[PDB]
Amino acid sequence: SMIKENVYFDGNVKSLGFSQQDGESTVGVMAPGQYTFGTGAPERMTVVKGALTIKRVTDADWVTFTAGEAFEVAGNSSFDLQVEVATAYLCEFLPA
Amino acid sequence: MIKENVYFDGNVKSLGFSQQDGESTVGVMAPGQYTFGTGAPERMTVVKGALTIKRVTDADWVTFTAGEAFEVAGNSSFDLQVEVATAYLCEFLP
Repeated sequence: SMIKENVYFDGNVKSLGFSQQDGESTVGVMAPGQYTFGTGAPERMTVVKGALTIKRVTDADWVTFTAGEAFEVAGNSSFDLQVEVATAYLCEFLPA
Repeated sequence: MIKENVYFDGNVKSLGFSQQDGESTVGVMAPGQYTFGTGAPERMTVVKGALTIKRVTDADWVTFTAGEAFEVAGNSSFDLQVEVATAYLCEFLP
């Protein structure tokens, strides 16, 4: 209700959605593995602990984002992630 | 791999995960006021939002905003006031 749990990829990605006055954000964990996700709205992912190695439509090569780094994903798109250690992240909509 | 825990009638939820340095958690606290106990000392980092806390050593409530971190003594307890839903990272100290 207040905090929405989502489970993806047979339990290898889990997230908690929460709302502030400007709307919803999510914090989640990805277990080691390789995943694909689609986007609706563009979004900003911040690595909280661990690292995400990603390939978006604009990336000629895979790019590793470590803790404290943030990347954006285009709207209505998709991207791949490689996870070598269980990694926590924050996911937000872009400012309007 | 990823252990979900739920507390306080759904007002606190956490996801526990292990790296080579051991276990860490990320979680969310919905607006409200909570008391938590500790075993090992803990380091809590505010990911988004803010936590206003009172530990045994705090004469007054202390507010930590996004990016800021605080430590809680081992084998202790502390109170939190949450005014907006707040995400946090919780780690062991050593």
